[PDB]
Amino acid sequence: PVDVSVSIFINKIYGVNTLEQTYKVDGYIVAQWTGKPRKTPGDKPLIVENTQIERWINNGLWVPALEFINVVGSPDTGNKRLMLFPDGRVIYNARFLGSFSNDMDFRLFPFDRQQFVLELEPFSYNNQQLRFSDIQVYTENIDNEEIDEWWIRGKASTHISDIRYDHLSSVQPNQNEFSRITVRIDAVRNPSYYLWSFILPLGLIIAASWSVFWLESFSERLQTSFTLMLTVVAYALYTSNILPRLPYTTVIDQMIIAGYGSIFAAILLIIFAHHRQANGVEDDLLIQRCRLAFPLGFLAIGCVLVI
Amino acid sequence: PVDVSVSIFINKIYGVNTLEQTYKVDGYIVAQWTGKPRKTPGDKPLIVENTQIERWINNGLWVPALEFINVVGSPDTGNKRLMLFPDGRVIYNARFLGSFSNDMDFRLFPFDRQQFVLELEPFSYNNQQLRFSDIQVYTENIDNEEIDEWWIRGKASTHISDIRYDHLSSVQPNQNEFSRITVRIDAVRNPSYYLWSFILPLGLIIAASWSVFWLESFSERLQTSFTLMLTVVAYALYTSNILPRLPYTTVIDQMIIAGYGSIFAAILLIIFAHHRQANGVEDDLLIQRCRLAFPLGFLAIGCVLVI
Amino acid sequence: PVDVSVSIFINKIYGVNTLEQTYKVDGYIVAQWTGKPRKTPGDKPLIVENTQIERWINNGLWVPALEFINVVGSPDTGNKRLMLFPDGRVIYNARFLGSFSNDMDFRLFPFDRQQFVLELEPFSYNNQQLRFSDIQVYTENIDNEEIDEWWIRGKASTHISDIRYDHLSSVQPNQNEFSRITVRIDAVRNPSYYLWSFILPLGLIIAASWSVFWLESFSERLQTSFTLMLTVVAYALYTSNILPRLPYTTVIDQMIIAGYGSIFAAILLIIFAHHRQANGVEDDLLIQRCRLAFPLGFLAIGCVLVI
Amino acid sequence: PVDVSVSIFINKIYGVNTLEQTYKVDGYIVAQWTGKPRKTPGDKPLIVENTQIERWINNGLWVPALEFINVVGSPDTGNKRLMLFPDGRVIYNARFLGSFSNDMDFRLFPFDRQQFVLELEPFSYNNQQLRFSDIQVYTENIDNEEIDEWWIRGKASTHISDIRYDHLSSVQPNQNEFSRITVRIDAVRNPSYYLWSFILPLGLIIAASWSVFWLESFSERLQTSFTLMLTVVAYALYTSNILPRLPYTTVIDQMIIAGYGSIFAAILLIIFAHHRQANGVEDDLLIQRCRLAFPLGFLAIGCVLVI
Amino acid sequence: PVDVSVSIFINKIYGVNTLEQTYKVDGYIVAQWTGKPRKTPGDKPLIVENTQIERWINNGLWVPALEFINVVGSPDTGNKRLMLFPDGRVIYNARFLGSFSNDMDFRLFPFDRQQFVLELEPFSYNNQQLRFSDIQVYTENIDNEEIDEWWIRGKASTHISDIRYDHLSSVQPNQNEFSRITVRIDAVRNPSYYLWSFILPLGLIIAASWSVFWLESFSERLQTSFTLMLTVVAYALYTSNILPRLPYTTVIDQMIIAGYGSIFAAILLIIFAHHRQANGVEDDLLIQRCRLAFPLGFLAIGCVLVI
Ligand code: NA
Repeated sequence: PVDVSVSIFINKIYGVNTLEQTYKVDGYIVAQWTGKPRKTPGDKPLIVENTQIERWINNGLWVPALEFINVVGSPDTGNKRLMLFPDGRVIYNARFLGSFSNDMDFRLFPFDRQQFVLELEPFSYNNQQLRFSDIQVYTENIDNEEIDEWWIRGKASTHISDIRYDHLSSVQPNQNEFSRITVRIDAVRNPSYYLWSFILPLGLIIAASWSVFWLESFSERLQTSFTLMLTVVAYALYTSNILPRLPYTTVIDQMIIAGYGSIFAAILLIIFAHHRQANGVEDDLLIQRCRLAFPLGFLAIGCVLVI
Repeated sequence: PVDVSVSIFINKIYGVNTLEQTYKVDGYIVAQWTGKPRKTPGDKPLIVENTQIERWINNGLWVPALEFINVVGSPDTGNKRLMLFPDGRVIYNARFLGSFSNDMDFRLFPFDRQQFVLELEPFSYNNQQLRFSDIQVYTENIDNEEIDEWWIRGKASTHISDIRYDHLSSVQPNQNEFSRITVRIDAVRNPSYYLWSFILPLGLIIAASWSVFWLESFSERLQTSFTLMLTVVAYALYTSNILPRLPYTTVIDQMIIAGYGSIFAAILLIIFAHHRQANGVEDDLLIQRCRLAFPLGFLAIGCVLVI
Repeated sequence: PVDVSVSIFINKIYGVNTLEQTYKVDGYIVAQWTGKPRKTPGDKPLIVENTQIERWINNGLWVPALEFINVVGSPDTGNKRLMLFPDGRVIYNARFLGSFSNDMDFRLFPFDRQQFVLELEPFSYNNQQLRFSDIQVYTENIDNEEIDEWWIRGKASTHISDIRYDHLSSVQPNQNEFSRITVRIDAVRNPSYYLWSFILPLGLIIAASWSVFWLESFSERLQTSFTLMLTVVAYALYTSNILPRLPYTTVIDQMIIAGYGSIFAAILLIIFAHHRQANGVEDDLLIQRCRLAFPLGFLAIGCVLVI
Repeated sequence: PVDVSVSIFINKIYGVNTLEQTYKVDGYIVAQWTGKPRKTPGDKPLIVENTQIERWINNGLWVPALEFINVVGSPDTGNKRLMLFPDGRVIYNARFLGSFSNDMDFRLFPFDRQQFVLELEPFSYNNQQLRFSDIQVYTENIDNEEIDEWWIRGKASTHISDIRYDHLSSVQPNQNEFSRITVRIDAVRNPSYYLWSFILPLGLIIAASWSVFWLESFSERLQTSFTLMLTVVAYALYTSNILPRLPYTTVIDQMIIAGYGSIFAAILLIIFAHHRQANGVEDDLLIQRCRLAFPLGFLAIGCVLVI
Repeated sequence: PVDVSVSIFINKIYGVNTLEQTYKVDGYIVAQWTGKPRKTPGDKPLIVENTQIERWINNGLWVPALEFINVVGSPDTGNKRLMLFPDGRVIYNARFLGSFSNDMDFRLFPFDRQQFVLELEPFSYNNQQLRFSDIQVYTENIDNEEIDEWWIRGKASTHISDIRYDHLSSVQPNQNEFSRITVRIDAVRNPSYYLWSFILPLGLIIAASWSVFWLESFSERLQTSFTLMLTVVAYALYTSNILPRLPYTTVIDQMIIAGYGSIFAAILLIIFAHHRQANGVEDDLLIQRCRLAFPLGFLAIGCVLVI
């Protein structure tokens, strides 16, 4: 039951895909396992690069196929090489770029935390066991992470385990358990850009929406909410042309609905004030010290949406 | 007439394409069939991975080509292996990601139900018979399906059948019938996002459109419908920048037309009111208890478009 | 001079590209031609699948290369196989997906009819003759064509012909004439979506543009055309975000220009009315029974553009 | 020093890329050169298609690698064949689709003329000489060029020359001079669509911007320029959503800035008029026969931007 | 310990990717190293092109794999050849297009300077030493750089160095030090287009935002800021539909927030003026010689953001 050591060097985790829940990882993979010794030219280890590797497979060098369980579509494999040792051992080393899948909740957008994950397990072998797992995260904690879109939390986390496949066919004598390296990397989004360029102007617009009550007329008050309406939709356009498409409602997404709400609320008050009289055209006018009373009817409903 | 068992493991069904009617399926495929027995090294079954398989084909290992009938463009095949059994049997196992085609009606959007389908049939063989078909849907019912765009209904459904090709050339003695495994998976769209961030604000706008009749003037009434007009078109922009391009009119699509209609209706009434007199500038004013009479002339025409 | 029968099974014609004039075709191709007879194992015909075919070419099986003349870029070839008959004949069968080119006039958009075309001709041979051509269009006339973007007219049309290449070099004794199968398939666009969600609302906007004359003031009349202006541009934004980019002006495209026109016309009248007086501020007021006189100055100019 | 004749058949030049300066060319290439004579089966020349060619290379048929100097990324090569003549000569023929690079000035947009170019030079040889160059442009002058995006000027132009590479290493005895065929094709853009659907409406908007001065009030005048402002930006959105991204300012791009200018000009006049008095609220009113005086202050600054 | 000379010919550096920090490089690479001498046919050096090279590898020609350390995904390799010298030496020459990664700060947008970088280091070898590095930048200083998006600074910079890998396994006797050629090319963005078509009109809008104080009424003043608001958002849409998506805030990005600010400021003043009285409706009116006093409260806060 063969011992395989694995080391994995992660270069970039880049190109997240909000819709498909997908990221890209460029790096190298190394596997070492000891075999029946070999004469090498010199007595120095042998280097077998790229096209040459498949030649030795044809002369019966077993090299096991390790699968990226969670990869989406066969990865771009770079240079590969075998290092063949005289005293048996074999070291396989390749560069790769691959697209990987994990679960990603984006619901608390710009303020999401995420988890980039690798899953390695051999493609046809269960005795054949992943010995130890190492993970060298080139990219450091605080290089200059305010140029990069994500801030990585800790260092790489590991965990080798055993996976049981129930439904597998022609085997019974306890042989359905495969060795699986799992690598996690935690991260948080760089909530800058979205504050300064989304959250803030959305708020200014929301605020200045409320200054409708400081209009004197009723005709004035009613007519410029329709402009405020248009202003939200305009801003909705803007968000949409920038933000990552999703199938759920982000934080920003709600803020936007709050806008649509406050303004439709206003239209209700504003028309109510005018026809809540005894006479005829007595504007309630006492309502409009909701002037700065329903801004904090909103900061009330806005400090509620933090639970 | 050869017996082939098939097992198909579906990992994700992702990336639907509304326009092309097309989805992506990542998973593995397995085929097992028993041949004339063989000496394996040890007496343990043989593993033949990737490049090595095509070598055994050259020494006459038949391995039949099974075609994904409904795939659009040759699929990304990952690791493949042959497991060669001493007592004859052969088990072929590959990982794949492929783009598939089925019919998809999107007409009742955000509220559509769909059917993701696989079709497997051997590429050159009719005796040669798909024995039994299995389908292991990793993804469970209620994992956390409100992160995922779609909620899958039941478990996978099957159906092995026989397909007769009429127009096939140089054969007559009853040999035009091929074995075809067909897999279906039912699903419904996660109608959240579209309610909360589309149907709802469209409604608020439609509503507040109606508050035009609560304007005192006529000049007031006529002029702010043009702003309401602009507001629909603005919102039409927004839907368009988010929603899946189609060649028919979805539910949302109609709502948007209703907006355009209510507002063009308004312009008709509002101008009719002013010149339906018999003096000169007697505003009908009794019409404008359509104030909250043609909102439910719309909720009438809106409860009609469900049947 | 070799007889080659061809059959072509078309699965989907999808993914049209208005700019590049390009469509996608998924289907199978078959070629049969009879050779000098052969011993087949059994006396039943031989099946040679995929990788194995190129092996037989190396031992001198001629298999002719047939070219898709009008394809843009080498097509995605699926499974292929040779069926080798004992009595000589050979049947070549492959599945393919390829992007093809034909001339496409889009000028009368949503209402365009088109012609999807295949052109097959052998790549190096002129004696060597395409015997007969067959075309099985799986997709029927009225399946449910109102889910699909196009409605196909008839059945597939054929035509085998002879092509003469003038400028070809080292041959003169009358040998510049190649055999070419041509397949056509007619189609019309599903003019639905564009009526209901473009032609119509554009019309409503165009109409309600005209209700500017029913404004009392002059200041009223001039000021809200600027809003009508904005409304056309807003709608132009909308069409652009949805419709297929082209290098000519479609029907819809013109409608939009008509909008820009009627509104600029209005600004001319409206300003003329005010300063076509005798006194000073006598609004012509008789002009403004162009109220519902230049809507049918437009339906006049609109029933003219049906050439 | 080997004589190689080259013929190049151009099928489509399509898919221009304004940003990257890049077009696509689908066509065939032919090369003929005479070698030491050969026994062909029959005495008729030999046809070697596709996979078979590389076989002859391994038995020492030299076939030279000709490079597309100005291609971006290795091109899609279709069917290739060698025609092997008994009397020595060899004719290489392949179909190709490749993306090419040339310098492209887009500064005078919709009215740009361009030059589609091919550059062929052998990859490792300088004795080895391109004999003569031929270029058959299938696509004729006036087929129906008003469906196509570009109108090609002349016929294809040629030029075989000699290229000297200074910095090349291990050679000195005058051997740094390589044979290079260069093909040019001139073309002009189909300036239709952009006149009718961009230049014109931009003008109408620009014009109707000027009708601000025919407003009576000052408050009227100032307020509806802000709507005119919005109108330009609205139209800037529209251009952007349609026009090819570039890193310089096209003609249209300037027109748009003219708009922003005229309207910002207006705001200056309009506010100047009101406060350039000999009292308090005396509107200069004589200025506002810039009514139709600064439209031709613009047609003055607009006939300046042509030379 | 083998001496390898390298020459690198850069053709285009194009297609930058702001998000991913990524550019494309098309060019050629050359490596020369001297081996144990060889009989060449003739006594003239041997040319081994493309497919043929891998043949010589199989007969034991070492050719070392050199890695592009900083490339994102395996590059498109074009023609390759070996030139085999009788007196030992070997010259390897290939054409390539590759996507490369470097750190890119975009914070001072349109006015960013950048650094295009190549990193070459052998894939399995440390004795084996990069002799000297040469870099021929075809593209000159002032060709016509105002058609191109970037202006390159100097000429190519070099630097061969030694890299120590700490974590490498089965070696200790001082053998973890690899030879690495590093190429830099400096560049600045063509800040034209963004001045003329972004910075400028944003300024005009910003300016003309200030002409709100030259409105007489209060109702006038408050209502047309909402239109100014809309105007910023409209312009924000425009920038977003054109500019490169980033995860930080560019210069233009801030300007846009300034706009939102000045306009929200205005709304504060404008409402303050009206209700900062002694009496009731005394407009402060003395404030509104902030008319042209807070434009330079902004040019004050705008000359502060140059640090
Ligand atoms: Na857009």
